[PDB]
Amino acid sequence: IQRYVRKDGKRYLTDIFTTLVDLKWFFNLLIFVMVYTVTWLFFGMIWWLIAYIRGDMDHIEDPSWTPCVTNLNGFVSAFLFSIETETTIGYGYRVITDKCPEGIILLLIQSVLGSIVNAFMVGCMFVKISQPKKRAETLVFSTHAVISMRDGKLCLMFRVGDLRNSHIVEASIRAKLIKSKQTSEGEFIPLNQTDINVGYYTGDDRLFLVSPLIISHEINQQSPFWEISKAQLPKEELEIVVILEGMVEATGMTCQARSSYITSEILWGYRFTPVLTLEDGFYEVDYNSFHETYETSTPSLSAKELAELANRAES
Amino acid sequence: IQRYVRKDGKETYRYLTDIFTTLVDLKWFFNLLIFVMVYTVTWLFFGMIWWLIAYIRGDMDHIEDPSWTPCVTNLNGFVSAFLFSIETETTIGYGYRVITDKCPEGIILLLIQSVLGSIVNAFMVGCMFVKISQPKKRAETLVFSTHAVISMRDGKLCLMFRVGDLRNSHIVEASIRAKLIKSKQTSEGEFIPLNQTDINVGYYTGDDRLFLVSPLIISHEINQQSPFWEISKAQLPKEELEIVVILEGMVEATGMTCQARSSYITSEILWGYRFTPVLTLEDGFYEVDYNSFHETYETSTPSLSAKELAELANRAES
Amino acid sequence: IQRYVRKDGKTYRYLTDIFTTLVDLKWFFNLLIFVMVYTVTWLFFGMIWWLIAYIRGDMDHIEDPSWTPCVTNLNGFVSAFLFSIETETTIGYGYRVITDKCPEGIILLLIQSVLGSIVNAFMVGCMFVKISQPKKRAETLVFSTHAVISMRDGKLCLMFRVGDLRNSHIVEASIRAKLIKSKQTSEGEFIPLNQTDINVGYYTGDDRLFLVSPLIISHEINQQSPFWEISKAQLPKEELEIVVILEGMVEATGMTCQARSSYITSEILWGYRFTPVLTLEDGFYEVDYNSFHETYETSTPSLSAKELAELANRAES
Amino acid sequence: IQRYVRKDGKCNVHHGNVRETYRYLTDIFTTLVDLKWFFNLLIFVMVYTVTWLFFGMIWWLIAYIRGDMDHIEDPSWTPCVTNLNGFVSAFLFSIETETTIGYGYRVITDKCPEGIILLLIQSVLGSIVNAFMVGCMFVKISQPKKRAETLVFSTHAVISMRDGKLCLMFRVGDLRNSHIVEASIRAKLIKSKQTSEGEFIPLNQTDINVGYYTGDDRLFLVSPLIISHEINQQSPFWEISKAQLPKEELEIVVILEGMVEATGMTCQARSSYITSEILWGYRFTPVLTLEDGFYEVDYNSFHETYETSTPSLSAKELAELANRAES
Repeated sequence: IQRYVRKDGKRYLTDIFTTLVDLKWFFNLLIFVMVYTVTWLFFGMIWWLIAYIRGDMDHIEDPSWTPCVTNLNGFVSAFLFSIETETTIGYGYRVITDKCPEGIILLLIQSVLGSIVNAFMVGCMFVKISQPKKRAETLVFSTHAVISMRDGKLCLMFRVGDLRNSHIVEASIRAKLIKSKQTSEGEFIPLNQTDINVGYYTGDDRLFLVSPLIISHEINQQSPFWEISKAQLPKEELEIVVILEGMVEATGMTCQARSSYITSEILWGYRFTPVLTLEDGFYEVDYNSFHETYETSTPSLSAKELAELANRAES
Repeated sequence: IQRYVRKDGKETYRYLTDIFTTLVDLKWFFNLLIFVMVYTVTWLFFGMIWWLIAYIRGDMDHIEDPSWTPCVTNLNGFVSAFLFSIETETTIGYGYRVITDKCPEGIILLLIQSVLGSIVNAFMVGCMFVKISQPKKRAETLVFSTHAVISMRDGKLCLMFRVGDLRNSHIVEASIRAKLIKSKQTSEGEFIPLNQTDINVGYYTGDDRLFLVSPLIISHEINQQSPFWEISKAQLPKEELEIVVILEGMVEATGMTCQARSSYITSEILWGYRFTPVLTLEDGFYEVDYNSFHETYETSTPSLSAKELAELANRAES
Repeated sequence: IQRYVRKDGKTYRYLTDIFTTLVDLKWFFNLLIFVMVYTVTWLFFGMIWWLIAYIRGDMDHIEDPSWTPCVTNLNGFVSAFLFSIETETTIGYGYRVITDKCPEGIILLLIQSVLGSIVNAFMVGCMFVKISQPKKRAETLVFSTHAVISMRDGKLCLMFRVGDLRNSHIVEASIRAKLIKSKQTSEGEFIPLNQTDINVGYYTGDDRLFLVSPLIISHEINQQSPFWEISKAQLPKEELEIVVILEGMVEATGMTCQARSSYITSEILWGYRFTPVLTLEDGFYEVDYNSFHETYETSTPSLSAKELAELANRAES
Repeated sequence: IQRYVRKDGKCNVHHGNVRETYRYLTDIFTTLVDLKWFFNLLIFVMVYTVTWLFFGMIWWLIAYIRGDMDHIEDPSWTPCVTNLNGFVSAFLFSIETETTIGYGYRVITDKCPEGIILLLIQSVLGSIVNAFMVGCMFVKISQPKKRAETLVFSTHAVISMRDGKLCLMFRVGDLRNSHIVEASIRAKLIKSKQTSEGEFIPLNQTDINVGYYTGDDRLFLVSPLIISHEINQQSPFWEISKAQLPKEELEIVVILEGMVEATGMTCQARSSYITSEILWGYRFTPVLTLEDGFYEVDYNSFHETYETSTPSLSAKELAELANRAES
């Protein structure tokens, strides 16, 4: 029972299909279709216009007259030439002769624009397939947080972990508290955010998801819950926000997950039942008991009152 | 109410419209023009060398006679050379102009031209990819209050400047840092015209990582470590200091990182002013009034510097 | 003697050839799929071109000179497929060309060009993904096969060597270390595995490394570290594990790589010292990776760090 | 004048400079000139020509067995690739078809299935090679932490007095103004030490505080800037005096990371200092001159030029003397 590998922890068709599952499903394809179609229609209209202004269509079959674009004698033919030239095909049944400098300029700008559009399309596809981040990945939190006693200290804790295979075991955890505060100076701030440190000072936040954990926040004189007590917590319109971000093992990706706890989901005097039980030579994880919580004796006084009582006893 | 009780965090047409208008700036047209020019110079150079090979082989008078194979058939030198260059380099080749097997120089020239055109196309693809794939997007939806204020708070004197997003659910995770830029002179005679300093908006406690569910006030406390420790009211207009604020966060829709920036000059920093609440609470739901986002209102605060305020507090204690 | 100079901290063909062989195996079985996709697209679209030619009845006229087929010189299935590969891949020789007298032909040509561009972009993306090989693990950055506890400047410290082998695969790295063991809280709240972070220098920034050569990273056993209470006698008793994670921001070229390893109660040696991998001589140094792991014994108190500190304080009194 | 940067870059004037610098930086970052330029250029030309030559050889052979030559001049014949003289025309057809040009003066006939399958494989292989090259370019341009060229550190590090404290300071800045901003700096020294227990470390690394605690190590770089480290109780230099500095043979490194504002990418730079380059009792000359409505930065004074008068006392003994005077 050792949680390590000297360089690790302790289907090609499916991967290709998943890669092809990139976010660019259907709407982006329609966007490409309309942009290409409007570009081609615009340039075909311009080709028809330049042929018309030249009087080329008036001569039409005249052999003594050299046309701008050979065999271009109609709007449909002009659009066909636009699609052929812009998309770099040029069948040759329609081809521009040297006797039209305006035609040369138009061909130059059309080719440059076509290259621009192709590069833009390639970049869009590249960005669509290259997603810089993901979401969730079943990093489920606890549906309840608890406040309990620990080695002579009162702390708040909420379980974290993954119910799937341990494909993500490195993460960082952040926790914010959102509350309304009335300053002594009379200013009222409806949404006052504070950070309920989960170990930022010590670097402990860089936790290791080997197994579901009980993240603990210590209620010290700095902690926002320093004044809360048993009877006060139901009344308080409190809230918590927990954010967890980590990276996956057998591939390069970063995942994020979040949640909140309001005040109904925060239980006082409750303790998490262990998910891990150890036996000689083996271990078992009772994942179905992940959320399950059981009650235990705890003081009803606030951490501030606990410190005051301890100081009075010491005196 | 119940923010983020949903584990999610609570239109496409608007996003599509914004993307369409995202390239409406003239700078995109300027970039198109400059690459039009680079393509034009490449094509013109290759066209002039095509005309050069045609002239060296001669074959201009022979064009009236089939008794010759003019390298690239049907070539009126000056203009047809450039036209063939555009047809060949860009992979069109209409076939009205085609190179013949009888002139190896033309074959090698076509090979080098194709290679160079592929290189240039690769360069364009890379440039466009870099343009679209900027790691740090300069998002336009992040706004800072045009004024920063100095106010009284819980027995402390603090500086505040409001930050938020306009789309109201677009970027919720962001980290903020602020740097002060000022001239400084030391007792040893050193004069450093641009002396930077960091104002602790929470870096120590990890509080600098914001959750922007709503437009928010960022508060910095003026203590011993704060640069403003000496600043008094009447002194603030004179001091001619400056601030710069940087905010970076990940976009909610996709995990790309976007960044915003702003600054404050001593004229923009007010004394004894408080931000009017953007967000007000109502039964069932809250109402956010962005029109009051920038607005500030005045209130009574001490005119002394934080240092003198602490000194008088200590004197009163004694 | 300096090899840390302004830019470089101090054969492309061979690396290109090795990458060429590795990428050779890949396509040896991959291209296969790419041909599959291209040929399926081309066969389908040649089939539909033949279908439109049939419905229009071009083949019925066939050699009739007065007729104007949708696609000139289409005579059968193979010719239609050939025109499909010509148009889709943007070659278009032109001996078989589309005329203007069939709007359905124009519509299908638009669909063909757009789908060809889309599939080409998807090709480029797939090729990029395959060449990327986003494997985070690093072959080098071997950790010492033992962690050690030793005495330094009146303080006990736990240490474990780390470094690269080529001195080029990594120059910068950040280190983290977590000790995970069961705990029996005084309030009866048993924890099967309780993690803790051992300070390798997060507070002061020392946790960032410059791996010019094999380093020994030392965690000081102060009054706020897990090993503060343990002693030589306890260490065999206290079953515990240590995990070390080292991430190199750049492999001297720009790509981030990550490593990991562990240590166990029997793999931690008390009162031992690391053999110096580097010895200095006039004008040049010598490095011997053969001694990387080698460890030798040294004198040290058997007291706990806590007991040692208490004894020192009592002596000061 | 102020660096308002209200929603964009600094208060400076440039229109075409932006495009020129963008193009130049992208070109150098894609090229990695010295080794990779010619290197990969040749790699490419060759990868192509070998594919073209090989396909040309196979085209010639497929024409040879029955396709042409024997019936080259026969009107009744239908060559696999019309107008194909073996060697030169085979190579020309290969270069035309693989490149997607296809002039059409020489084209593939339908009634020759071998030619059709050959064309299919050739076109797929050409697409594959083009995509592979594009992917290589994409990965080479995308990889972060690209070596910076405009970013430079002062060729000397200096030690001087400041507000009664003794500080080490070394100037940092970017030559191309307003190219890189929001950089982060960290500095390490690499000195051998012997512990009281007899253990000798051939190479012991210590990180010197340049503002990591306060977060001050993140700097804006509006202009050439002086970075300073304070020699306090924790600082490694706390012991050394003026005379000891040349003897100690200590060494320093400086590593800086920043973002290229023109593209949002990240670039890195580094440098070193040695006991011969760490001057004592000197101060950098100003690099920025303030004027009415404008400021001027004469970069020629950036690197060097110094003057100062500072005590020869060690930092620790200087602090002890200050305490004795205070007592």
